[PDB]
Amino acid sequence: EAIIEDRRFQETLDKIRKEEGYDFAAIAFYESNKPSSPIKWHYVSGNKNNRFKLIILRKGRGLAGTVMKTGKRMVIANVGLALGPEEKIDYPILLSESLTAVLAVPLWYKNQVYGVLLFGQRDGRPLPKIFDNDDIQR
Repeated sequence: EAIIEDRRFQETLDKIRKEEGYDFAAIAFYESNKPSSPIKWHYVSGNKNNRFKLIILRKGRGLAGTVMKTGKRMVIANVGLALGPEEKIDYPILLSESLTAVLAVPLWYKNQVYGVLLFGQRDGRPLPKIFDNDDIQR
């Protein structure tokens, strides 16, 4: 039914993670149509575990929360320099996936942010070149 859409999001997420040269990628969306729904990471690629399913974010909160609020990308080129390890609790995917750099971008459909696409590095691997101009190939 909608299994055809999961396939296509998942395949596209994997391909794009590898082609872009990232250790981790994820997509967050609102959990439900209930107009005070939280946001969860629904698809992942290169995950170490499934503790990301524990993350529940309200509008404005995490990486996904903030990008969905602002409509703007968020880049942390080095998590260690940018955030005290105690403050990393505000961005819980950092902790569950051991990310040392991240890029989170909005996914747009008809001028509305419908989700957040997150790319992550581990082990101090640096972010490859962020092509400013991109597309939402969906």
